[PDB]
Amino acid sequence: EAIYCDDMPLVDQELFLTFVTSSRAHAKIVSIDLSEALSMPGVVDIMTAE
Amino acid sequence: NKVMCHVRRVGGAFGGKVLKTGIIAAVTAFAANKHGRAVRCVLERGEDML
Amino acid sequence: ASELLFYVNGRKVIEKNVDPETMLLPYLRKKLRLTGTKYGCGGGGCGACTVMISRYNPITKRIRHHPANACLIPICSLYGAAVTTVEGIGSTHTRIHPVQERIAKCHGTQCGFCTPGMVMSIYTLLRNHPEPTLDQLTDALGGNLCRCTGYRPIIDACKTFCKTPKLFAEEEFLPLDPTQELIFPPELMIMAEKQSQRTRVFGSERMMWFSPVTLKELLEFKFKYPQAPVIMGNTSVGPEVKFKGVFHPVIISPDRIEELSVVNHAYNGLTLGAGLSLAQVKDILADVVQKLPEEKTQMYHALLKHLGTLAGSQIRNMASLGGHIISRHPDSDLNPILAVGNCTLNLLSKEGKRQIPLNEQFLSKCPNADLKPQEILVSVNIPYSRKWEFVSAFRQAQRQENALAIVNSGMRVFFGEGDGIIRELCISYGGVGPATICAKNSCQKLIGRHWNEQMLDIACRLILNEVSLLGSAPGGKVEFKRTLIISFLFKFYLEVSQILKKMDPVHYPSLADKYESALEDLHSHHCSTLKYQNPKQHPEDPIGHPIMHLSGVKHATGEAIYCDDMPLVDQELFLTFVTSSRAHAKIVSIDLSEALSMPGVVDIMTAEHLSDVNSFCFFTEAEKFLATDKVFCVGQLVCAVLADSEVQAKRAAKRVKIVYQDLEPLILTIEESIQHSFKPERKLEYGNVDEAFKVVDQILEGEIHMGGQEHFYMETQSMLVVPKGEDQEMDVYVSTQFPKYIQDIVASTLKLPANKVMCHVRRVGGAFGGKVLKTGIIAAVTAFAANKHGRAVRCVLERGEDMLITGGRHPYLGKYKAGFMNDGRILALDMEHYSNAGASLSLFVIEMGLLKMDNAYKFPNLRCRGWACRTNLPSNTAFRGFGFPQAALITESCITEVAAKCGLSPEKVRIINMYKEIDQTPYKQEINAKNLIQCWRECMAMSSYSLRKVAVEKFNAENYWKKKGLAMVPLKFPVGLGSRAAGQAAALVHIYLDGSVLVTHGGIEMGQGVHTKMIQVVSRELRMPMSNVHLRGTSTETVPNANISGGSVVADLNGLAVKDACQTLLKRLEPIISKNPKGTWKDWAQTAFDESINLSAVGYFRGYESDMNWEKGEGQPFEYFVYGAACSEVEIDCLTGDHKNIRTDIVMDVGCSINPAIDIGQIEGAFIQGMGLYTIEELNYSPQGILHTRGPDQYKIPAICDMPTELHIALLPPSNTLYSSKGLRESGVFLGCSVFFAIHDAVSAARQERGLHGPLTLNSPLTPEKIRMACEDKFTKMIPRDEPGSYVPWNV
Amino acid sequence: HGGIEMGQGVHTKMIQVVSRELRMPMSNVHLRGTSTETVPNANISGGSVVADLNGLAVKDACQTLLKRLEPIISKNPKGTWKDWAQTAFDESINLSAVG
Ligand SMILES: Cc1cc2nc3c(=O)[nH]c(=O)nc-3n(C[C@H](O)[C@H](O)[C@H](O)COP(=O)(O)OP(=O)(O)OC[C@H]3O[C@@H](n4cnc5c(N)ncnc54)[C@H](O)[C@@H]3O)c2cc1C
Ligand code: FES
Ligand code: FES
Repeated sequence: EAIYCDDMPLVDQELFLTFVTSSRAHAKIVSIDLSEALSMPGVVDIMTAE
Repeated sequence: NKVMCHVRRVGGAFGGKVLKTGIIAAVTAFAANKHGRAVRCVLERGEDML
Repeated sequence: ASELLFYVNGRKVIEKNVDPETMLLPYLRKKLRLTGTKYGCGGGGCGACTVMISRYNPITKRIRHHPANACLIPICSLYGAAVTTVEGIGSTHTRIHPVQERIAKCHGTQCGFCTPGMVMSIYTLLRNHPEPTLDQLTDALGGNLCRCTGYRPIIDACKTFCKTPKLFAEEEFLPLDPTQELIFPPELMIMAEKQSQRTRVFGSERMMWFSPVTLKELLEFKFKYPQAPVIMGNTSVGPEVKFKGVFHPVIISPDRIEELSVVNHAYNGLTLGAGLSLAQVKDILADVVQKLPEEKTQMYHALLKHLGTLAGSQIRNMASLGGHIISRHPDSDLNPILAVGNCTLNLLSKEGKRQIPLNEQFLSKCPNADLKPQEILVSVNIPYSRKWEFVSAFRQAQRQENALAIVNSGMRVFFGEGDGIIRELCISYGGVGPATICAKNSCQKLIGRHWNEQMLDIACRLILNEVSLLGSAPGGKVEFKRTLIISFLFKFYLEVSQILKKMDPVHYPSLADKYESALEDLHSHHCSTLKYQNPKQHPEDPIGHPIMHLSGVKHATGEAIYCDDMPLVDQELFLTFVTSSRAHAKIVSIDLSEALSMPGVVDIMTAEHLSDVNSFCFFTEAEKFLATDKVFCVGQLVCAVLADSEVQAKRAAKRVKIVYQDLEPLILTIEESIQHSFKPERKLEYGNVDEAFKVVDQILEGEIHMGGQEHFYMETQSMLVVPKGEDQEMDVYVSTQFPKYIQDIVASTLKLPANKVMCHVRRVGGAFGGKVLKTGIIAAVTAFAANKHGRAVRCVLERGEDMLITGGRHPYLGKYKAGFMNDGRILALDMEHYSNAGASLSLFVIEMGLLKMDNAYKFPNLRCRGWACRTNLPSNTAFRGFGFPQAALITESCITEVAAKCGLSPEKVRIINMYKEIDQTPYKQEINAKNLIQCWRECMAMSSYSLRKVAVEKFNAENYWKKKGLAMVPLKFPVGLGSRAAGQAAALVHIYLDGSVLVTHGGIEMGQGVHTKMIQVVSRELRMPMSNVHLRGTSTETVPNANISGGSVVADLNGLAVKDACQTLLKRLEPIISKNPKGTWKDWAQTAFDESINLSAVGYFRGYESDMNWEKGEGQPFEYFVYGAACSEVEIDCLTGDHKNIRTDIVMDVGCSINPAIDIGQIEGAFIQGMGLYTIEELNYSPQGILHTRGPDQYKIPAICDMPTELHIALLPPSNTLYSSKGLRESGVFLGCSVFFAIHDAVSAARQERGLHGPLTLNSPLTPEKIRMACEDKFTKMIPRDEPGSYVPWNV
Repeated sequence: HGGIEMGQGVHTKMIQVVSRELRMPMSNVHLRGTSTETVPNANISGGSVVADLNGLAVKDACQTLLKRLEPIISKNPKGTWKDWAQTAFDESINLSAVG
């Protein structure tokens, strides 16, 4: 019965946020392709640094 | 005065729920305000340690 | 098999396999999460759910915008349409629309619940007329009600769009940019261009829905299911679905059919399609009457007359012409006009055409003159009138517009070839029976006579015998309805005899010179002037400035979240109640079998299911929540149905079968309660009255009854109760005034300590005392159900439910015996007060009544007694004024009665008996009435009284059937609570390290702008702009033990507590501010944190001292007094009963006004709310105790047409209170009795001219039923009366 | 208070402080959580002194309340905590305090 943070009931129309993380220890980001991911089911928005 | 923070209980912390947690909450509230919806962000274990 | 497609705020809305019973208003709120559109009454008469529907006609290649009430629109009728709501036209994150900016900055928002409906009506009209006239804007707002603002500031914002010291800067408003309005969705424009001919089928397990788009297909569906109605605007069958228990399994709703919306200009007349809206019909008729000669536009003028008073703009734009005819409402405003001028109906069947005439047998629904169930109505033909043919229409309701008629009529006469003989005659009456009837026998026995008074008298006694109303006729007002039938005949005889005089002057005589006023109609124009004070104060000090309500623009954009506006929480359940249907009976059995098995039902609770927690004590005697074995009034809580959804809840509630056995005695009236144990008496005496009754000249006995009142807050009882799931923690979100009381009754019900139950209130859409005791009872059983099933429960009552469960104002009865001399001075006055308390007890109302009964009159010898009476009616609650509008009326009624016995005007009798500058109240409290006499003198000069008194006497002597009246009353409103502990307030203030401040206090924002005034206090006491301060709401988790937020001192007391916390913080920070006076508030709070200074503080004010020894009768219970005077002018219609508020002049002593914009709005709202209490607001009860709520019995609050055409308010120029201010929200309610005596004076002028001296005992409210029956004439004595004991009446 | 319950039982220790400083059982005291809307400018809840520092602040608020109530407690030392808080409301005594 102890309610933790994720134990809170799902509020109306709430969205979920996941991150993509770096896969290299020291590199330069030359391109980020959000085309295929933006069109996938349920996707509302994908935010980058800009 | 427009942003309030509520914490009932934490399932262990040991110093690991401050700087990086605020960074996640920063971008989570930014997405929440942009789309006018509530956003929930819960990391998996592999995501968390990384 | 079909899909539903439409647009809302530019976004596409697709819905697959819809439930055809889904209405637009619950769809916008629960499915689209657009809570801006509010729920008001559910009948379409309030306008709180006003939205804009937009269609594209591909044939004309133009877009048609029209307003509509969303609570009556089924979403299946919106295919291809574009809905626009408050959120669509603008918001705070995007662009604020000028309509939203101006109605908010003109201070046209208080509680803000009706604001979304006001904004959409103004926006829709500006989309049809970008450069409008004020006349067009007031007609659009005719269907929108408001209980707070008094409509004055909304009219000011409307004037801003017209090309015709203040509280707002009009020059700073955005100019209405017509270029960047909302573009019509282009996808719908392409859809309309492709005329798809396929009919759409929507179905569910309960109802099928067919939308044929071609006339051929429509005729096929009307043949398949002849019983299925043809839904057009849903304004006739819609209301019957909700409250009248009708249900149609099959529904036909045709789309736009070109054959059904035809308007042709023929040679014999015009034929209009049955699919045109009543608003469209008046537009083509208003066009033709200025294009055709006046001899042929006779019928159309009669239709345009009643279409202007026909409901509101939204209902007119939904209701159809054919729907109006087929509905055949007994109180129809259009059927009697069409029945008297040979109108034909073009019926079309699948077998062929047919044309029947619209006559008597059709409106009576005789099957021979009716439609066959297989044919539809396509169009109706209205012919041109001929020369020497004249028709006129009449009506009379509770108010001028948006009110069902009591009796209306349409009459046509024809002479021909230019001689004063009648060849054709046809008259009709509505509201006198189950259907519109025509006196065919009366018109038969009169053909051939001449127009004269000798024929008219025989036409009356003939008509009165034909159309007969039994004494037990529904709708009541039988003696009034008998007279209106005659008076309309007299007005008709006067009208057409004037048309004959204008056309053939030599043959016909000129009318009586004293009779011409009877032909003028009381038509409005709205002017308003406000005067207040506005040097040596800092420009950043906001005290005294007209600062806009903080939630103002939030009220205008729909972003203000009210209680039911809260998002639906996970798995929440809905709770509805079943209420008592008998006034006094024994519960013999309750059958929950069928209801428990219905879909969605989770639980149904009766009295036994609560056991020991079915009673809470309000510190007098315990009152029970749910009825046990007996019921004591209608609307008492019996069961509580708990279901998965609101719809499934009410459905099971209507299937709960309860059997009764009536008990005796059935007490209803005050005197019926006085007949039957022991009652706690209360009395105060001043001097000796028995000794003065022998030294005065005359002794006058009299009494006056006063009816009750409904709060009619725009937001009904709403609450959500959410269990936390730990330690039985419960958070209640209620629309209430007393969060501490909600916390107590819920904790007591759940047998939990107070620390486990918290109460949260952000804002309330009006309360007026009606959201306390009964609200806590509902919250008690709602939290009980929530804890039992471990789910969140929401309980929102409908309007009909609300008025039946909630009480209202206390109906009063005041008996008095006055000893006075011929100079007008009153020496001896004995008084008795009686209050219809209801089912349970109320002493505080009687107490505050006796203490405030003196008003502004020094009675040297006074004895005043009061009592409360148990009746079998819903228990009433404290209102605005706390008994003052009743105790001060019986004294003014007394003063008016001695003025008649003295021959002097009431104003001279009032000033003679007035207090001196320094004087003593009956309770031995001194007063400084220096501002009292100054209010009376300035009101006389500001209104130019004597110049207008002689002019009214000139009017009464010149006019016989129209009279004017004038009156002026003084005001002394004492302000104070019972003890010091009741005026105690607290607050909590935080200062964050960025410099921002968060403040909270125990007050509840109900529209009085308490939150706005508190931020003004923080801004001055901390020397920071209000933009730095913020407030979220009121919660028992932050400010404990808060007192009730009702009365005039809510802002004053909490203002002192917030001032105490700011001073506490400012003193801790004085070392830091002095050492760095240039730094901002941010580095002040940062160095305070660095130096370990606490930046949080509790404010507290112990309350004003107050004591009263009710045994001796003396005490000091009032901190200050509010003085003022009001002068009102009225013109009444002697025949009908109608009246028009001409001008009202108000002066008030508020002292140093902390917010003059908010304080003036409270004066206007209190006056209009009081004006309705004395004039139009009437509660109709049956002899069995059942409240009537349908038809002409509908409760009506003041609308725009009822606001005085000219209103003047001045604030008297100006220290124990906060900033030398004075609370005044309850004062103006009594100032609304000036119009009551203005109508009383006008009635006296009609009784004096006709010689009817005697007891003019006019009771409250002064409804048109009581106005007309006081103006006795030949028609008054002519009506057939009934003996008292034969019939069982419909009312009283 | 400004402390965060992470398993160190800070909330449990605070109720123990309220129980001693106000002479009432813990069953009478309750705590819901931590919120910036109630206790502003709270320090980080990490380290050994989280319960110690917040324990002194809760002890300060209980003493502040207990001193305001000393006239009422002395004039009726037998009465419960309910009629103490009721007469405090009747005598216009503020029953809320900041530690
Ligand atoms: C707030 C409110 C205020 C009102 N005030 C007034 C007032 O002041 N004075 C007054 O006189 N009335 C008043 N009314 C009543 C209103 O005028 C009628 O309800 C309206 O005119 C009926 O038109 P409708 O489109 O709503 O018909 P619907 O509600 O859609 O249907 C009603 C009946 O008419 C039938 N029908 C509709 N069209 C056709 C057709 N072509 N062919 C055959 N049958 C058809 C339907 O089958 C149905 O049985 C008020 C109503 C409301 C809700
Ligand atoms: S007018 Fe639609 S809700 Fe009252
Ligand atoms: S209804 Fe307009 S503010 Fe209360």
